[PDB]
Amino acid sequence: NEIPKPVAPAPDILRCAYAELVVTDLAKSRNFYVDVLGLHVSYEDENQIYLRSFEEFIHHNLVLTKGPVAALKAMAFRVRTPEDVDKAEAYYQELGCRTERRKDGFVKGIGDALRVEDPLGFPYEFFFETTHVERLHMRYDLYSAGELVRLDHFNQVTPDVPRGRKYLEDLGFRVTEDIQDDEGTTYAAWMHRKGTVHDTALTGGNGPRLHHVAFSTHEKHNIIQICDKMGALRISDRIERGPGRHGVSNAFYLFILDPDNHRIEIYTQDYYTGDPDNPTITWNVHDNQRRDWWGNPVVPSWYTEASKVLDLDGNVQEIIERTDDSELEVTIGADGFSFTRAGDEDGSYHGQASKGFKLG
Amino acid sequence: NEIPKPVAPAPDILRCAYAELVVTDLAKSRNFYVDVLGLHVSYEDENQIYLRSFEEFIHHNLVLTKGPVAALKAMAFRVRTPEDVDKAEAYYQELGCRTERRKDGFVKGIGDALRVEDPLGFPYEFFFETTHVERLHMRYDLYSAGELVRLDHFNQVTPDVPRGRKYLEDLGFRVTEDIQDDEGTTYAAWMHRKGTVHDTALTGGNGPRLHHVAFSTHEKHNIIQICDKMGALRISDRIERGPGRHGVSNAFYLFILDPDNHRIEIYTQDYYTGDPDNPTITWNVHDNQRRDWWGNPVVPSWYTEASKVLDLDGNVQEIIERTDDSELEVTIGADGFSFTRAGDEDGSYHGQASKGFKLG
Amino acid sequence: EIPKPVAPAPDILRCAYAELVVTDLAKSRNFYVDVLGLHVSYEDENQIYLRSFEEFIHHNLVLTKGPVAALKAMAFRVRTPEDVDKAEAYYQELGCRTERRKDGFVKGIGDALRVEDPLGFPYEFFFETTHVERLHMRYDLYSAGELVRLDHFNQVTPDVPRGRKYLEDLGFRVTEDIQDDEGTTYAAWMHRKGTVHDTALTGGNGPRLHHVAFSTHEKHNIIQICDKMGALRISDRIERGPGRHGVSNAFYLFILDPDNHRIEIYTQDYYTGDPDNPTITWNVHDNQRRDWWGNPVVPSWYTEASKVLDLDGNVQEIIERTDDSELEVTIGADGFSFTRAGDEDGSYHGQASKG
Amino acid sequence: EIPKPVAPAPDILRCAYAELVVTDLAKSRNFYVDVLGLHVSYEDENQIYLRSFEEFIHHNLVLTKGPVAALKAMAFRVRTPEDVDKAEAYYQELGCRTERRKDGFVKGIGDALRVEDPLGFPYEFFFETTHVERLHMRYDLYSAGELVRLDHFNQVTPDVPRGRKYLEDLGFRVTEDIQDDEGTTYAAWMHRKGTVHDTALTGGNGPRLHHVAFSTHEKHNIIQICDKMGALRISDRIERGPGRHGVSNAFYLFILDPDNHRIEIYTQDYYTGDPDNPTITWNVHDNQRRDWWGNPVVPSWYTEASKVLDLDGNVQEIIERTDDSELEVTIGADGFSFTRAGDEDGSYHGQ
Ligand SMILES: O=[N+]([O-])c1ccc(O)c(O)c1
Ligand SMILES: [Ca+2]
Ligand SMILES: [Cl-]
Ligand SMILES: [Cl-]
Ligand SMILES: [Cl-]
Ligand SMILES: [Fe+2]
Ligand SMILES: [Fe+2]
Ligand SMILES: [Fe+2]
Ligand SMILES: [Fe+2]
Repeated sequence: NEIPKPVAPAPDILRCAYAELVVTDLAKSRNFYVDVLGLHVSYEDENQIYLRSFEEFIHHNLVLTKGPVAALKAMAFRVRTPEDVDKAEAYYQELGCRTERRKDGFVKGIGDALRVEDPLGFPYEFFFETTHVERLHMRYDLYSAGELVRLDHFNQVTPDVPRGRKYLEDLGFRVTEDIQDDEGTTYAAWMHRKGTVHDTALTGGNGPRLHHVAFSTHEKHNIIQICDKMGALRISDRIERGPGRHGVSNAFYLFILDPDNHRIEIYTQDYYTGDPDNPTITWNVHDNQRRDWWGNPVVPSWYTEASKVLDLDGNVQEIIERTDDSELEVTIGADGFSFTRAGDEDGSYHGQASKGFKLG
Repeated sequence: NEIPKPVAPAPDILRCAYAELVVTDLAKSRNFYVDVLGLHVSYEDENQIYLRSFEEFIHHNLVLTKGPVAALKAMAFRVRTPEDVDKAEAYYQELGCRTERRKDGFVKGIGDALRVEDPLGFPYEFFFETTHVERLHMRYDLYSAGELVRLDHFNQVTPDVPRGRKYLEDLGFRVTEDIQDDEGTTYAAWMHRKGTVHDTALTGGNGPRLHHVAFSTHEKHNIIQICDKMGALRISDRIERGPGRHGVSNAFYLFILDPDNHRIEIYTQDYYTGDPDNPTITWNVHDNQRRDWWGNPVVPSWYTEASKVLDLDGNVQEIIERTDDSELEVTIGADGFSFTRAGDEDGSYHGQASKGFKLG
Repeated sequence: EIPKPVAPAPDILRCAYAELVVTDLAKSRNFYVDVLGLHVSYEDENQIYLRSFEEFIHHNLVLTKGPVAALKAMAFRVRTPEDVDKAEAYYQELGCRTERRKDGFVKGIGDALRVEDPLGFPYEFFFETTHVERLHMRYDLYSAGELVRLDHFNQVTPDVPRGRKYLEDLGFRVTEDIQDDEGTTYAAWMHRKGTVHDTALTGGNGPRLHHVAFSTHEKHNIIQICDKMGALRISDRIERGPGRHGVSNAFYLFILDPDNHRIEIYTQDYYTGDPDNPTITWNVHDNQRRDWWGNPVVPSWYTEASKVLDLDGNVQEIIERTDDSELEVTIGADGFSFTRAGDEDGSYHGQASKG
Repeated sequence: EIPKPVAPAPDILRCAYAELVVTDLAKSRNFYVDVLGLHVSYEDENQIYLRSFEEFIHHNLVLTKGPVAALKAMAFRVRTPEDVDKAEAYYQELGCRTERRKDGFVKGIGDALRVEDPLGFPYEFFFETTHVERLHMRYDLYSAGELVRLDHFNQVTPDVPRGRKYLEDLGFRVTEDIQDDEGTTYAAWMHRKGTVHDTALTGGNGPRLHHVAFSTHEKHNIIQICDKMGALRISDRIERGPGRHGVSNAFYLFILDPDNHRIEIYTQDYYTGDPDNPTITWNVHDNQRRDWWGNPVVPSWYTEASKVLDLDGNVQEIIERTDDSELEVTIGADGFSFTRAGDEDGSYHGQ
């Protein structure tokens, strides 16, 4: 059931800007995002913590909101002009989606804002107005050995990747890389507005669920330091996967888990995608260098676990099961297959993960 | 069973200096060590390749010798004076070990040298005299993104760790770190002469076998590049384990496999141990941060596979089975267990490896 | 003052390549390929086409053999084929000389417009380019000093506000500038692609080309370039740096090619893509504005820059700056700079910082 | 010349700590703790004891409040308790003033000998020291500019060959030096622990302490110290660097504390533990010998250094160097340097 291209013009989206995550214990979440990861507090009270990255000048990149059920409440994109908020509302209304408009914002430090239940069930926000804060980009007196410098992207789990992809393309996102097989299945797509590999991404699976939110560092040693610090804090069990080099995106990466199991990616040194004919890279799902370039196996939780998302009433969205083939199953499952070199039996894996492991 | 302390004085050992590895295909081995890893050729012909690291001034750190059976032929330590070669001879003769002395060396670029079949079955060489070569430490016109800068250590597999450790202490090696359990079994020990965490190390297992030879890089990004390069060359299947941060030694590391399955470790940034009361560190075998500080699982091959070693006639040394408990079995096997925090079931793993894998 | 055309500006994506005239193609090849590691897309006896590690367009740099070393063309890529028509109509309304070739001026570029712009610089605008193998994951080739992207140009021009207004009308947004308390502007940086700049204006006699800048992934890659140059015993071709910039916050290095074209190596500036991106103005006497660590700026950096050509290949006449000189006001005989505004301690009178 | 004693030399392991007199303890604390990130081992209203990230002995630096900023002692650890007795007999034979404190001079050091050595420097030798928590895996504490080890001292002394021979007799091995064709020695670097140096001699008016050096893991940690100093608007306290040294091949930075004591931050020199380690001699006119990239050495780096104290805490009188001056022969009015030997292109004359 293809999502039609509206007649109404798409809003001009600049970039991913922030996520609002509902968390169950505000103090525990603060310990993770401020004490462990070093994000900078823009505002806080007994109910919410507003955080930003080192180089950010808008009010925040992450809002932690206390609530009964941990979930993504909104993933927010900044648009180019005030008028683009109106455009977003018209566009989503033409799509038959539920929308909510608040002239003075949903969260502090954001002004006129539109939230929508998008066609894939995700809570998106579009805004232009935001309170500017001290840009900390040269505050080396504050700089952490693991400093998170920008918000980079979101990654969403959705059962039908082509359907979602076409809709995001009409919205103005361009696909930079994807993962497909030779039987017409798409397992994942990455798409951008700001000229990096992505602002959001679609990962095939039961959904809507939020896979992760990604922050960047300046250098690879910064990511190493986050791992090292987690070991010193004896929370290495909260390192889910990595560190590694991605095939898709070519970024150096790490995946960690917050106190409510919300997955955070730390990411650095992908490439420029701003030209409109940027070459789209398609990896085969059985290429064992596509997710980790070094061939390290992808732990099953990375495929199966992701966060709930909320509707505009704050209720959890029903999960719709994926019927397309599962990346987990076709790569590391019982009938799975992966290769190191296409066409070479040597360095290939049948019914198990790479590097001597099987599914727990 | 115990190896007695000789009345004869131990030779004053400076450091690990080089290994001679037998390889089956000299050209394939050359491609690995020179073209992939960037080691510097000090001499080569149809029978051997002599290689050194970027900062070395002695003739070589690695001799690849063509032969029918891939194996370690000699682990060589440089001694402080010519007279220390005589001391090595008298010492091992007193221990009842087979020795062979060549005034003009066993390999090119080494002078007066003593080889011995040591009490643990290993072929050790002791030498002072060596041909000095151009020290390439400032040849940044040659420096590669993955540059190997020193030889750091060897790691030996032997069935009875305390037996070997006592013997090495009498030779002057001082233990820096080890792995034990609460019931008094020793699994591994690291010991040094040169003021780093180790020059050699004992890993409990069937032996004698050579577990690995280790080279150092300047920085962590150099190790990352070796991984990246191996992905680009589509030989990621030869990255065995890593990259990571060690618990033991605190070094950043990587384990890769040469064309004959000889394991090479790349290592950086361990600490100073030269003071005589250098604090020893003992880790519990069930501590999942002891080998990889970030908790990443140790692939079973790392525990089970190691290179054959030769006797002085060039024949393979018979293997003696370990009877003490197996590290693999007590940690990642079906009956093993490991913990993130001592005493905490959260972040513990029972009958499987960390992060969600079981053994393949 | 340069008027704003009625005609719509072209939609400019980014700086894309420079064409440099060099006098000895072999010596230039040694510097750019052997020393700096750039990748050859094409070469013959007259020209070398080079690209950075992550590029997919044909080239980021063209070395063209010629009698007088100079900038021949600074090229920006535009969003669509129709934007090259928009560029042509725009520069015509501006009264500028233009030349358009449906098959390009250099190999690997198709339909292209070159202009002598209102400040005397040879701009090219194009969309069509021959795609080549993007080397971004070719870690088998990766150098310890690898140049990964083309980042920006920097232009010397006598009247900065005049130039700034023209580039703003063309769609560039000022991210950072350098001014004083007496109304003088000494420099401005401006962008299309969401980094600190795609081009920049440095106040001085002009038109001249100050430098062309390439990126590395990390700081250590820039350190390696310096280390390599020492090993090759060509450290005399390191002009300034390495350092941390104040303006841009990037880690940097300035080196000189065999014809004294200045190349900057640059890494890790910040995102400027939001339209209300806060502008940062530095005082010209702030000794942390160019080098954040207070290291002195050698006079050659201010005084030396490359000639630029018109569309016929002749050198552009240099027009003298009459506004105050950043050299003179900070490190000349009557210069001044401070470490902390209003503190005599750490200030410099009539001399450069650090002794 | 300084005669070799018949008494055996103490077996010196390494440079271990310096005691610096500072005039304003709180300002000094800001610098070494807040700016540089050193770790407190003990403090009171008169002294701050500080250590690096990987240290297990009590401290690498003692800041002592006093009227005149100076080096009070540069301390070397010896291998055994008996080596303190050896040091005492050795310096007594040399005719030096010595002072033995069986319970140490500063907290966390036990039996210790301080001497006014033959070059006028206050050396300490000790074995016993209170072990503290070794912070080497305390990544929860690790700074982006983390100082990981004490690496070396550098001493200004007028006659380098005289001092060199005295240090060699004590067991130090020279690794690198700077000379000219006329036979003058301008500087020498010498070690016990298997790095390029534990101490070094810079030709000049002395005794003065040129600097104390700490190590970082990587080059980016040094860059961060500079960046942090910029952010704190104290970039005027960056003296020289960052750079790559020629001698030592280390990546380096020189900064100045509140009393103008010079601190070097240093990383990635090479192994020198073999007894036949090849010695490297640079020509004083080679513009890549100090900074490999050919950046100029600011004259203050040659002319400024810290006072040193005698055992009564009074400042040691200075002896003027009579041998040729490295500043004068390279950057002075009749000085010169080269990039490539024999090439006027890339050479500097009177600048
Ligand atoms: O080359 N020099 O200027 C040097 C080399 C090493 C040092 O530790 C130093 O203080 C100076
Ligand atoms: Ca298929
Ligand atoms: Cl992935
Ligand atoms: Cl290990
Ligand atoms: Cl600048
Ligand atoms: Fe991601
Ligand atoms: Fe090892
Ligand atoms: Fe620039
Ligand atoms: Fe030094």
